[PDB]
Amino acid sequence: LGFSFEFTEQQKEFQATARKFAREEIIPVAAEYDKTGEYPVPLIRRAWELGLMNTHIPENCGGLGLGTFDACLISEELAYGCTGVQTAIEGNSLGQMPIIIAGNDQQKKKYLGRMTEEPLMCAYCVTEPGAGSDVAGIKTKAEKKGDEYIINGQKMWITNGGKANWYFLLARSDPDPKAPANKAFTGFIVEADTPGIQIGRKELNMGQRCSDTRGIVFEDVKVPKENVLIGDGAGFKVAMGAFDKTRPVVAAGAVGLAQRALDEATKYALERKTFGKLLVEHQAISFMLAEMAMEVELARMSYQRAAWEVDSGRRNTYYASIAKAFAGDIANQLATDAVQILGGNGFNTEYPVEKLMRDAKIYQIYEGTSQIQRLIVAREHIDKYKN
Amino acid sequence: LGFSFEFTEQQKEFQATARKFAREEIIPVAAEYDKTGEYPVPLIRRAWELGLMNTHIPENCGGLGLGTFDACLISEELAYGCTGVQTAIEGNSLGQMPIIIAGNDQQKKKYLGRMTEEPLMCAYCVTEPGAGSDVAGIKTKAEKKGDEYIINGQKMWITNGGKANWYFLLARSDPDPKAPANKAFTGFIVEADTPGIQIGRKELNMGQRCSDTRGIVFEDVKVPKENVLIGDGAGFKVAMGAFDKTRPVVAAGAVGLAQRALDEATKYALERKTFGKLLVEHQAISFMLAEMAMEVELARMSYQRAAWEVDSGRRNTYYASIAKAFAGDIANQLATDAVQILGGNGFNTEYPVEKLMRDAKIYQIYEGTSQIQRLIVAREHIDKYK
Amino acid sequence: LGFSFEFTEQQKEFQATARKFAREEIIPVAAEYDKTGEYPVPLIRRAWELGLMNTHIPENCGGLGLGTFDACLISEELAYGCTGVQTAIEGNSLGQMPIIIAGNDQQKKKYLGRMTEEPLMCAYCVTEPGAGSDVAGIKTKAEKKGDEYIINGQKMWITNGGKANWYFLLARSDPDPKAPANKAFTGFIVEADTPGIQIGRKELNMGQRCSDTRGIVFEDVKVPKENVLIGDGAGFKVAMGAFDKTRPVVAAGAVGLAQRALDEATKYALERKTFGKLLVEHQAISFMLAEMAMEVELARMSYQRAAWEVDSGRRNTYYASIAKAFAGDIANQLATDAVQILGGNGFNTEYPVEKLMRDAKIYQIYEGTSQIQRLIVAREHIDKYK
Amino acid sequence: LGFSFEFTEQQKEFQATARKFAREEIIPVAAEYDKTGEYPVPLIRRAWELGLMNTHIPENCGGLGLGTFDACLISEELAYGCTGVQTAIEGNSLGQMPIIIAGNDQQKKKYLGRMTEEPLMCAYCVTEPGAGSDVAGIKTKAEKKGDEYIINGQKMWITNGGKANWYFLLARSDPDPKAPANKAFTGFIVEADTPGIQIGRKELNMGQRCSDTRGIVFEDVKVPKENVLIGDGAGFKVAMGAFDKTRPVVAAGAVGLAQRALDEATKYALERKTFGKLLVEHQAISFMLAEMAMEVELARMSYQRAAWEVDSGRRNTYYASIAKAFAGDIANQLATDAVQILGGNGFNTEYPVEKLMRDAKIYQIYEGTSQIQRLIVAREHIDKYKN
Ligand SMILES: Cc1cc2nc3c(=O)[nH]c(=O)nc-3n(C[C@H](O)[C@H](O)[C@H](O)COP(=O)(O)OP(=O)(O)OC[C@H]3O[C@@H](n4cnc5c(N)ncnc54)[C@H](O)[C@@H]3O)c2cc1C
Ligand SMILES: Cc1cc2nc3c(=O)[nH]c(=O)nc-3n(C[C@H](O)[C@H](O)[C@H](O)COP(=O)(O)OP(=O)(O)OC[C@H]3O[C@@H](n4cnc5c(N)ncnc54)[C@H](O)[C@@H]3O)c2cc1C
Ligand SMILES: Cc1cc2nc3c(=O)[nH]c(=O)nc-3n(C[C@H](O)[C@H](O)[C@H](O)COP(=O)(O)OP(=O)(O)OC[C@H]3O[C@@H](n4cnc5c(N)ncnc54)[C@H](O)[C@@H]3O)c2cc1C
Ligand SMILES: Cc1cc2nc3c(=O)[nH]c(=O)nc-3n(C[C@H](O)[C@H](O)[C@H](O)COP(=O)(O)OP(=O)(O)OC[C@H]3O[C@@H](n4cnc5c(N)ncnc54)[C@H](O)[C@@H]3O)c2cc1C
Repeated sequence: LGFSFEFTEQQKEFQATARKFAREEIIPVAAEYDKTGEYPVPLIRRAWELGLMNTHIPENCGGLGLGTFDACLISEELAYGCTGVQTAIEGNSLGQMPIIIAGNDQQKKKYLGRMTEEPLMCAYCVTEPGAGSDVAGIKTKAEKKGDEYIINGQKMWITNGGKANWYFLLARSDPDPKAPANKAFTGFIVEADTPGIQIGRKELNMGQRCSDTRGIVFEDVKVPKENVLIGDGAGFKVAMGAFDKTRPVVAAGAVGLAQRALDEATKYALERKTFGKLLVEHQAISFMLAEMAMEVELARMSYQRAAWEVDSGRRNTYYASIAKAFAGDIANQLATDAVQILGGNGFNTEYPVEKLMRDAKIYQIYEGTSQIQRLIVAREHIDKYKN
Repeated sequence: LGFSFEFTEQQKEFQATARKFAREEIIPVAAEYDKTGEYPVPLIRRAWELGLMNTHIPENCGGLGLGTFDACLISEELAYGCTGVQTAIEGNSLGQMPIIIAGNDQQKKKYLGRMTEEPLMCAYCVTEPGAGSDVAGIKTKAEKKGDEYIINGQKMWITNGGKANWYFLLARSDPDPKAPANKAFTGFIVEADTPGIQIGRKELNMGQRCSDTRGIVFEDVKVPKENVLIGDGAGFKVAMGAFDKTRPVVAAGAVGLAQRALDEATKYALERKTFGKLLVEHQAISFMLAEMAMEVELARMSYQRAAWEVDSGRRNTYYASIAKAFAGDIANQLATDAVQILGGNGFNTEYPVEKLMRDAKIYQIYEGTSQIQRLIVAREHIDKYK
Repeated sequence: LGFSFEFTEQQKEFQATARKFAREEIIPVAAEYDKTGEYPVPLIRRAWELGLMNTHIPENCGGLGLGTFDACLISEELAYGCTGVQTAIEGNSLGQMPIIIAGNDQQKKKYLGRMTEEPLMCAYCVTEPGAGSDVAGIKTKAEKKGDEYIINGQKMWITNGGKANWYFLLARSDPDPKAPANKAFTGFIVEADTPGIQIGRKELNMGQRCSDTRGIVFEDVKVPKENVLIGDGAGFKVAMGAFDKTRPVVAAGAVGLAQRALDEATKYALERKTFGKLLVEHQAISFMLAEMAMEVELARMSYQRAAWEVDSGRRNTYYASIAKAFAGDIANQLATDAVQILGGNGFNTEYPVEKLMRDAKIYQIYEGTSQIQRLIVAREHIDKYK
Repeated sequence: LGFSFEFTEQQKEFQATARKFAREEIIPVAAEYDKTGEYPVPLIRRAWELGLMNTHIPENCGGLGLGTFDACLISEELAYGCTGVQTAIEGNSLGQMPIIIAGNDQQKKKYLGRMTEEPLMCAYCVTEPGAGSDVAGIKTKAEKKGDEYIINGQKMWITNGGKANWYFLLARSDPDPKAPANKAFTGFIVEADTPGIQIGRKELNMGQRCSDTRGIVFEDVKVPKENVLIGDGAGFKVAMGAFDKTRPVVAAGAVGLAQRALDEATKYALERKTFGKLLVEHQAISFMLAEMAMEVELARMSYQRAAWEVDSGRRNTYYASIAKAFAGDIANQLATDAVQILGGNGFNTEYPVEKLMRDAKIYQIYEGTSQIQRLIVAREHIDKYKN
């Protein structure tokens, strides 16, 4: 067999559909959605109709049953158009992943099945105002009371928080402070219409402005025991396990934004003249473009490797964290270099690059910060070492 | 003789006044001005009343007669509060500089003197839609017709463009395409109320949102010959010469923003706990803060050196471009590191750091981009060896 | 089909053979060869015996007929042991490549066939004292005189220069100064025993000290017309074309050195204690190692991509230059970080890391400098937009 | 009062003497000393005769009584010639500093006075095979036995280790493992001819090859109580205090090396032509040179600031560690950039730049590693914000 860097024919078809959608539908309206902060309902509904959403849902639940490699290639194309739109769409896959990997047949048919019938959204609730990077520090409480659990806590920065039909929620189920992380938490599926759920205001962030991000308070929220993933205490492994499939998709989003910044900068450098030459003819500008192209290519291969590893049935933690760390860093470098190449125009809102700079910063923060990715890569590298 | 890194007592007093003003008056309202994009008239008027504006105006024009070193120390304090507010105030010094260095007695008394009597603004017009870095590429035309020049052209990105009482304007006066840059341009003082001037829209930029930045159109604008700086063809040297005094001030602005980012990140890192420890206790975070402190200290000394050089009566081109290049780069690095240290909160508009990231990017672009600063440093550096 | 990051079974067997050879035979003697600068004849002979040399030689010439991907995986394992030894071995592939890609059957059987029978070395001569990066600037002359060419010129920095059985030589064949690069040069195969070939001293470089690097002068050297690759004027395309297959192999060498630096630093960090903890327990050290691991992994995939592209029958210029630029940079960053992690011991010659720092620098210079790789990437990138 | 970046007339005279010596005497022989590793006795003796060595010794001990600023300006000029030669000379100041700052009149007259009479060397012994960065981890024992201390332990990497007339030595005097660092150690002046001191082989390092660096064993070495600096347990503060005056001098050494790399690269770039132009005309090369010039200028001001701080009577820990961290980093960047600009010639030993790359690495390691400098700067910075 051997190495191959060629997509299958089906993958080329998915890529073509996602690219056409991003170019014809997302790009022409993304600046307006970023200005208004309006949730991009028409684009989400069109992505759903084109089969570009909920791609991991198994075929037996009415889904496409695609793998992580397929989700990444779609995600890169959507992100090229807008990561605000792509984050809303990807948010569904983040909420669904714990059910896909740890749900029983009933939970999958009920909660994933509904997503294949209508363009509903879902969300995942882990982060709290007091703890984000430190998942083992979460304080939202889950207490078993007969055939149900009572949830009390506050979650923060929830993507699709105000639009979700249901949430994946991680809560502390063991009151013992000495309980190890792998036994202390429970993962739940929570219907959004449950009494006691209080959704907060839309948060106003620097970037991905059309994505919906909110705080949510859970006050004595009743959850049936049938909505527990695996069982009491299995929450940490379910939530951590879901990153193997989602982290390469997030890295692909950063790559799409980076590719957009590179394309905008190159096209501008081929039109703008200074000192009697096109910008591409000034060696400092050509060297920047060369370095930007090197970074995009290497970041793309990093997510492709992480996606192929998990699709091959292997744990991909090391590769997925390398991809998230590297793609997150280079999306930020490319976005500021693209603003730089456009000069005064680059700093201006009528040009498309300043939005990319505002959007890119989230890739060093959400879904495991740059520092957390380094902590993971360090642990995996040190564990792999042998004389 | 001998090195010294201690301010004079008068300089400590100016620093204290500017610091108190930035911390008590600018900081509490800067987020609201960034949200609305409203021109910060009350703050500008208060800075003017406190003697923090137009500092280079000579004492014989009713000014304070301070030097570049004094302007920088004030600029750093104001920028710490908000670079949108500081850029509006600094814009006056950018417009005034060609008059201070090249104006005759009448031009200085008339145009600088009025600034000491009322909190008027001024602006400088060099950049055009077609040329910014390439000053020798400007196409705004100045045609001599008797005792006046007729100006035709469009200028772009002018700080205080819609608020200025008058402009410094650079225009091409030699129609011959083979005319060298040192003979082809003429610098003018142009009153903003002159018929034929059309002030454009407020440009909506990523950062420094409360600063007024506008395109300005000149259609058959009549300028008296008495408003020419030095003479026909001296424009390029006047405009280039003005950077010696303004470039260290722009670098000081970047330093103030960088110091603000460092302070916000350090204070947050002493309050936020993760994995059972304050962020400062995680070595990666302490190393980040140490590197950020190193960069701010070095960038501050870079502008101090460039300012002292010009105040000492030496050309400071090499030091001023090192300061602008380095301070511009580190303000950007520090602003993104401060957003990083605050995490999710850092990305949010209720915290002060994302504004710093949006504001910082202009320091790599305006008043000579990062690339242009490197071209200047290389030329000055290489000149020492040949 | 679809993507795959799994080697073939045959590739896993080659990797195992090369790894065992590097770890058991190269590593224990590499420090001694670096100290003496002795040409590593016993290791070269063992690599030849094991089938780890001249891997691109076609099966019809008695060779293994392996592709670029196979050559890269072997190169990475050898380089991990020592890039001085790996450069001597790789030097054979550099000299053979123009014959592999552009030789006729006679040239291939004669010159490649002899390499499969005995562990002979060969070399490639392009660089001159006056031109290295600028291949179109070469001045070595080739004058056609009946059925032979007369070569006159000086070549510089030739790997295996004093050990080669034959050379690939690029010379200017068109004396017209207006002749374009694609018509001005001719590529030749030159027997090393030809009268007129004068070998210089062994150059003493900072790193890869056991590799043989020498200047070579050709004084009225007679080369038969049957030794011309393709024909008069085809030299530039032959020499440029050879980089498609060799550049990923050079990048793989840089990755091997980088992997060795990472492994030596990690082993040390798992043994050395400071402040009551192993070095790995200090977050700054663990962050370092994480970044070093990220860089090695990405650099490895970059050469694997470039090697697969050319093996699949596509021009790989863009991917090959990305790989050489990135792997060359990271080998240098990793080697200095490894010296850093070992502290005082790292700076000392009894530890293995200072040799890695000295060896790594060549990867930013030979086989197309870091700057030249960026010029190539820029040209290939921009070409996609028109 | 008011800032000034102008040297005094006396400082311009010292600079001129040191520059003439480095350019006429050090530069022409530095490559030979680097090749042979021979200790540069003729250059050290000439530096001593010119008044360029032991500059901090007070005038009442027969010394020049110069400050840290004066020592830095001299150090930069010598380092430009060769940091191997400059480290041997600076080694004297490292050994003398604890006596200058903490010695009593008798100790200063005896140990410093002898250095003003003959070009003797001295050295400082803190580092051990088991601990370098972690000074509080040193295990060399000093057992008080009446009127003397018995020393047992091994020191490693001692500059001028085999050439010293006497050593400053730091040893653990409190056997209690719970003793805090500020009470556990004692600093001594130890005559090199004391029975029980065994000097190891010359260590062969990558760079500064002509500098003498050795391991030293102290086996039942008797040190009189009159040779104790301050008293029992004051060792840690004496050793740490000495860095305030020595750290800016080490940073000045890195700056001299960096300035040499920049000069060699610029001169070459003005002569070498490629693709029809001088290297300076290729924008990537001019941008490199501009960035190298920026770094050298900033690193020079960082040590000048740290030196002025201590000379003005202030603790300069924060500025000195910024200078050592920054100058150490930029000497390494400039040396590799100078090798790069020279191309194949740069990698070759007949050109002067590869020696600079090998020499530069020590500036990130000795006299407090890059990491240790960051730990110091972090502590100094962060503590200012605690209320
Ligand atoms: C727009 C947006 C959308 C998001 N979407 C979701 C979502 O849908 N669901 C959800 O559950 N969460 C979501 N999050 C939360 C996100 O995952 C967190 O912001 C992130 O994990 C960081 O946590 P934090 O903000 O609490 O920062 P903190 O954990 O407080 O960290 C602050 C800083 O310290 C660093 N740091 C922390 N611990 C260490 C350490 N041990 N060593 C070194 N450095 C350290 C971090 O890297 C960071 O730079 C989102 C966040 C944003 C802003
Ligand atoms: C908010 C704002 C306020 C400003 N205020 C003023 C003001 O008050 N008055 C005024 O006159 N102007 C002002 N300017 C204009 C500013 O000076 C220009 O934006 C700047 O000089 C860059 O010119 P440009 O935008 O035309 O970019 P360009 O000159 O088009 O350059 C585009 C890019 O190419 C690079 N580049 C250009 N030439 C070269 C070269 N030879 N080699 C290598 N790289 C090169 C640049 O560095 C940049 O990255 C302001 C700009 C902004 C955005
Ligand atoms: C140990 C060793 C082994 C080698 N082996 C071989 C071999 O076997 N055969 C052989 O033919 N050659 C070989 N070489 C030569 C090698 O390829 C050259 O050293 C290299 O191509 C650079 O050429 P140069 O040294 O002439 O540097 P130059 O071309 O003089 O370049 C000097 C510097 O300027 C930069 N530069 C040059 N032109 C530009 C430009 N247009 N824009 C921007 N930057 C530019 C370069 O990147 C470099 O940093 C070897 C070299 C070494 C040191
Ligand atoms: C040529 C030479 C001359 C010298 N001259 C002298 C001399 O005259 N006298 C003398 O006493 N010593 C001298 N030294 C010793 C020098 O000071 C030490 O090498 C240096 O202090 C580092 O200590 P170490 O080598 O034990 O490294 P270690 O302390 O083992 O550290 C190894 C690595 O880990 C890092 N590290 C260590 N602790 C931490 C931490 N807490 N957090 C993060 N990173 C950490 C270090 O920065 C380094 O990268 C010299 C060294 C050399 C090589």
